Amino acid sequence: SYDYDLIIIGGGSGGLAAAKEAAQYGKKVMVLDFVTPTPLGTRWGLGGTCVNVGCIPKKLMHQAALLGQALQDSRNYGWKVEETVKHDWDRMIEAVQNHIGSLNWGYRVALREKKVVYENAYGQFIGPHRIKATNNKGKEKIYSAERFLIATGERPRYLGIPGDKEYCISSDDLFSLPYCPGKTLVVGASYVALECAGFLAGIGLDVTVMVRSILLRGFDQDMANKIGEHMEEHGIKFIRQFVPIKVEQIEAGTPGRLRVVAQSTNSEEIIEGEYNTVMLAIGRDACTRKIGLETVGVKINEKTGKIPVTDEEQTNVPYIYAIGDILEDKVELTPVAIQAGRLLAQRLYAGSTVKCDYENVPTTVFTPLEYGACGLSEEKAVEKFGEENIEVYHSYFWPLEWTIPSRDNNKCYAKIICNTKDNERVVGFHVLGPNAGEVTQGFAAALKCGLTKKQLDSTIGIHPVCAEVFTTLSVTKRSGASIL
Amino acid sequence: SYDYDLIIIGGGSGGLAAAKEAAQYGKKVMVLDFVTPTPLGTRWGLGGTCVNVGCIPKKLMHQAALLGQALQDSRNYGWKVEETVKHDWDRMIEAVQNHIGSLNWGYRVALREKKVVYENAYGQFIGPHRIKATNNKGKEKIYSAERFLIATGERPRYLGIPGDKEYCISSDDLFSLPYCPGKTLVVGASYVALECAGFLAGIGLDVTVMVRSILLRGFDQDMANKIGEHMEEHGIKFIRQFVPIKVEQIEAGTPGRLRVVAQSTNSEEIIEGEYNTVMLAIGRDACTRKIGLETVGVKINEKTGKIPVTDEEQTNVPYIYAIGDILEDKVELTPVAIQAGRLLAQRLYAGSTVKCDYENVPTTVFTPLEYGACGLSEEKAVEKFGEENIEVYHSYFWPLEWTIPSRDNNKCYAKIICNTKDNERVVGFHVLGPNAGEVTQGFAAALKCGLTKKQLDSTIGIHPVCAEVFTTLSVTKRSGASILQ
Ligand SMILES: Cc1cc2nc3c(=O)[nH]c(=O)nc-3n(C[C@H](O)[C@H](O)[C@H](O)COP(=O)(O)OP(=O)(O)OC[C@H]3O[C@@H](n4cnc5c(N)ncnc54)[C@H](O)[C@@H]3O)c2cc1C
Ligand SMILES: Cc1cc2nc3c(=O)[nH]c(=O)nc-3n(C[C@H](O)[C@H](O)[C@H](O)COP(=O)(O)OP(=O)(O)OC[C@H]3O[C@@H](n4cnc5c(N)ncnc54)[C@H](O)[C@@H]3O)c2cc1C
Ligand SMILES: NC(=O)c1ccc[n+]([C@@H]2O[C@H](COP(=O)([O-])OP(=O)(O)OC[C@H]3O[C@@H](n4cnc5c(N)ncnc54)[C@H](OP(=O)(O)O)[C@@H]3O)[C@@H](O)[C@H]2O)c1
Ligand SMILES: NC(=O)c1ccc[n+]([C@@H]2O[C@H](COP(=O)([O-])OP(=O)(O)OC[C@H]3O[C@@H](n4cnc5c(N)ncnc54)[C@H](OP(=O)(O)O)[C@@H]3O)[C@@H](O)[C@H]2O)c1
Repeated sequence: SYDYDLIIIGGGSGGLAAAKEAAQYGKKVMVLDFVTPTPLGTRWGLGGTCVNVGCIPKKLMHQAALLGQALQDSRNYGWKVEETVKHDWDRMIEAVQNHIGSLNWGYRVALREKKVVYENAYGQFIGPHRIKATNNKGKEKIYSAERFLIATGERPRYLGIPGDKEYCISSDDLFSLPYCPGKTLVVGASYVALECAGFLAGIGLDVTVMVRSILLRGFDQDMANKIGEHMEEHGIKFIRQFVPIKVEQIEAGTPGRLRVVAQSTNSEEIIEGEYNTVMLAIGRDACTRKIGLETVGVKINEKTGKIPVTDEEQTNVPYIYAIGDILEDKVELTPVAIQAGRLLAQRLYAGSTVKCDYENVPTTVFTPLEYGACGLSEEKAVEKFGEENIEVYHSYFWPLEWTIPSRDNNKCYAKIICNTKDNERVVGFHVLGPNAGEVTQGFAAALKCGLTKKQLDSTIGIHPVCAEVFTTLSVTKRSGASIL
Repeated sequence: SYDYDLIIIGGGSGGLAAAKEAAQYGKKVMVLDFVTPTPLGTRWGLGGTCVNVGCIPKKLMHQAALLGQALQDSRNYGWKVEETVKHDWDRMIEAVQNHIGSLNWGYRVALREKKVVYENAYGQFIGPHRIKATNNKGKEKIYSAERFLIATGERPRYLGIPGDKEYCISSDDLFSLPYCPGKTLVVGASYVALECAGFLAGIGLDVTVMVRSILLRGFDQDMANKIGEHMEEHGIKFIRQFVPIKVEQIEAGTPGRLRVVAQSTNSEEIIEGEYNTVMLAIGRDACTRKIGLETVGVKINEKTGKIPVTDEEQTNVPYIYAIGDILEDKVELTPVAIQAGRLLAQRLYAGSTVKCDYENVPTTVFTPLEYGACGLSEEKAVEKFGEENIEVYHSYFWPLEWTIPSRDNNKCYAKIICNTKDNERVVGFHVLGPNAGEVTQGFAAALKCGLTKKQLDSTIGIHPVCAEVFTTLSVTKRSGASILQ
């Protein structure tokens, strides 16, 4: 009957994971992926947001910046390095792009290998079980399939103000900028804004972050506020409670000069500044509006763009499933998308009954001083169980490696959130320090095991590594005792 | 009435932990700590092995060598740095000793603050409840207490071959060495041996390792072999199955020149080589022989020197307890010493009833490429549960940060051992890669919770970080499938 057993719209994290898992059980699978250019014309290869314009490029630039701090730290350890080393933007972009290009290609090869058909075409539903796919030259073809999986990701959102689409860049553009950004204004104050500002400042640039309200809305504000302070102390300038209303080009160039006009969120005062680059990092929009979901009856939430699904990634229309950043009320991260994609396939074609668990998924914000978390923030814990039933254990720490260079004492921070009414179940894990991701992974598998403060107390730390701090936390926030 | 509620012999990791924990509950406490010099005369302050000649200086040196790699790596990320940077041994040592100084002082101040009496004197039992203390000038005093705690640690072991104590250095000396070691020979093949060899190589010295039998005896041999290959593929030279028999001084200096003569372990072959420094890292001896244990009746293991003890750190003599390295069949690690000390005090003075858990204690070998482990090695597991009931999941992995420098793909390696007869519980965890301590700590807490492979699979990884590799292991050793990248 149908052309394919399964057609996947979108070839990023979720989509490709699902493709390969499906092909393994002998299914006839087709993957559609197309990358609509950026206002400025930026486009990229197979792989999704993470491979081309997210995790991978972000992490590598994070490292270019960390290596800069490494150069400095090397002097007090004996390395005869100059006091000021220069960084080359072009050289860096070329390296990051070579690596990205290698993954574009590897993905392509992995599909050919697993017998998955790849079509570099934009897909959209035209009627029950059928879809139109349009390539770059506009040529079209229609395909049918027993089931469909929607995995289209999202894209950088805009402000809708004069000059935005014309002179600004977003995360889609940054990772391949053909010239050094120069003085930079980054607008927004969550994951993307802070990580990007963080690495831009780390390789030597003049960076300013314009915040509308608070930093990292949704995360523990105690932790967010310390991430903010660390960035301030370390270079990045902030403009608080202001939003840009107009961006104008004082002059074109590589880079040129730009004029940004901003207004208070609680006053009528207005300000203005001059920057070489203005990056917008104010959110991302689900790519669910233009794929013909009406022609096949899939309901979304027309307010947010997200597709509500069952706890098996099934939408209202039964033969159509969705995974990834587009889901409503889930977790927007690469490994979550991969897990959903692999399990989905396993439940469809391998008789599995295991579902993806979106609870206590750990994350790490790659700011100059990394932030790792899993579970509840303190705010959300007090709320869910009651202040009277929450005990918070915390402590500053100083990475051994920092003592010789003699910097940042008592800037790193660890805290766990315990539920008194439940044998002190560790409901929240937060860490601000080097290698936060490496430190958090294992604790996340311990929260899945029901870790209790008692069990944690009885785990012996490894000396001398940062993670050990969690092994001996004794001061509570309630007790009022200092931890400085 | 005795002079003190408790006297601690040893002001290192276990001793100082228990001291502070016991002074917490208002008991009168005294801590005796003395550092008898090395054959070459090296001595140091309060703190113990870790502080002055172990963990701390070791890791800091491991770091000087990681930074060397960071400088190399920095070029492809765009930093304009020289293809080759020179390293100053003096600046490095002077920096490490300035930090050790701080800790010595800090530790003294902590003792003062908790109202703990500190005698920089050598201690030994003389009769029931009584002890003699000798300071540096020979002046002695006698003290009594209701209870005693032995926490004396150990000291580098020597070979007993011509020239060893005369011309060789041990970890006690390396960390304060007043001159760059130059071409170096490291005898031994475990923790100290590989870590030290690893970092002298990392700062640019010619380094060689002489190995009697196998590497890291006791550890997983698959992991051990790989740590080996990594070191070999990254400079470090190995001489296998030989043992030195004579060290002689071709010429004194700073450094001088030495000739080492060694002999095969399975033939009559004999070889010789010239080195500037020869470091012995062949073990450590419990400091339990000269503390007057007979005058008070504490029974030890005459062979090993390790004090046997109850699951409460209590010796044969009721009011005499022991913690730390000297214990027999426990875990010779700083954090374990600390746990025992603190908990011992809690049980004595605070009604606690919690004993120190010596099972599945984690550890990390800080070699050039780090190795973290917790639980059972593969061999150890197969033994205990039967080969037919062990499923091993494993994989190579390539840190994202290494792709741009374009180096060492397929070198890092991860592996877990599951017991199939027990819901595939994770009985063993091993990882060879960067920041292996940071990656291992949390998983050690998961093993404490009875982590099962199924729960591990249900844990979502953090991307892109190395530990995420444990999140998605699907290839079993039994299956035969390849695990390359
Ligand atoms: C700057 C940045 C940094 C990030 N860092 C991290 C991190 O460190 N760790 C982490 O876990 N997550 C990170 N994320 C989030 C991560 O990128 C997403 O969670 C992940 O990419 C989601 O995968 P996906 O499949 O759901 O969507 P995507 O990966 O974006 O895949 C969607 C693909 O579908 C294509 N597509 C869309 N519509 C169509 C259509 N109609 N036809 C054909 N193809 C179509 C798209 O062009 C895209 O290539 C980051 C995101 C950004 C933006
Ligand atoms: C090179 C090296 C690196 C190491 N690295 C690590 C690591 O990374 N992580 C880790 O967990 N462990 C490490 N260890 C092991 C760790 O240092 C020990 O496990 C720990 O120090 C044991 O503490 P302790 O109190 O039991 O004995 P110690 O800490 O050694 O304290 C014993 C003290 O007692 C003193 N003393 C002895 N006899 C007397 C006496 N009669 N009177 C007065 N004082 C006396 C000694 O001089 C010494 O200062 C390392 C060891 C070495 C040698
Ligand atoms: N390391 C990682 O794992 C990682 C890193 C980066 C991105 N990501 C993924 O990418 C997603 C998108 O991140 P994002 O940071 O772009 O957005 P986000 O998480 O939705 O945050 C939007 C940010 O922009 C601000 N903002 C919104 N509208 C604004 C306006 N008109 N003017 C000024 N500021 C405005 C918000 O402030 P208010 O508080 O005022 O709303 C907030 O700081 C993440 O949520 C995550 O799923 C993951
Ligand atoms: N990272 C950490 O936590 C860490 C780091 C360093 C030290 N430590 C602590 O310090 C303890 C002692 O360390 P260690 O490495 O010195 O000793 P060890 O663990 O006892 O191992 C001794 C090593 O020396 C070899 N050897 C013994 N006698 C020899 C001889 N006559 N000639 C040549 N080689 C000989 C052994 O080989 P065989 O196999 O033939 O015996 C073995 O490789 C550890 O067990 C640990 O408690 C911990």
